[PDB]
Amino acid sequence: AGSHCQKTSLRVNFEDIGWDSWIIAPKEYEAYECKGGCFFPLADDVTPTKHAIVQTLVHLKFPTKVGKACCVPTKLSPISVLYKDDMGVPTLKYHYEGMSVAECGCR
Amino acid sequence: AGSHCQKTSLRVNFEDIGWDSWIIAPKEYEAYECKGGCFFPLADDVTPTKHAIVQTLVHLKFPTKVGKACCVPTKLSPISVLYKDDMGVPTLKYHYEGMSVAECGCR
Repeated sequence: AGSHCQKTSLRVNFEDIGWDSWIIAPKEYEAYECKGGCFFPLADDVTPTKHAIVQTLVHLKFPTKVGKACCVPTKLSPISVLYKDDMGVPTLKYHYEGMSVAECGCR
Repeated sequence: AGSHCQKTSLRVNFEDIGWDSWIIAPKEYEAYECKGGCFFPLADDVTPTKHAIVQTLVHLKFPTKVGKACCVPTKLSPISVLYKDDMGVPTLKYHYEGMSVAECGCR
């Protein structure tokens, strides 16, 4: 094998990130994260874009002058949050988009 | 201001990256790259996903245990390439997708 950009656990506490004046509930959620490398040889269990492949090759050849491809979320999922509105009313946002990692990849 | 994830020049030579047995022309192309940081405060000239914002906050708080959001291509464009087929014939691939950066963002 070789490199392994993959989804791993990341639990986030809203108070810790300064959002608790606005997000009442939940207190914490599973955001996940993408970690691991993008270097050859790759996983036959993912697909980078051609640009990521190109950049990976150039980085191997000229490491000081172009950076690596980066392991990032390529698809995200919503969560539900209970938030204080402007009239100060607790309101359910049923699908708060872009909150949790669904898929990771090299980009 | 603050962080600045942005598109910058990156010219790529196909021979240098080992592709010249397959790509006859062009010899080089403008792939571009995305460089710069994803840290607060952000550009009012881009939009990260909520997960990137969340991860940026957690990284600020707990830097040794979650990594930063990463500046990556968020949209790509094709180029035309002249390639040797299997019968060894030079053939135009008019839109070879995913080859050049169109837009960058923090993810």
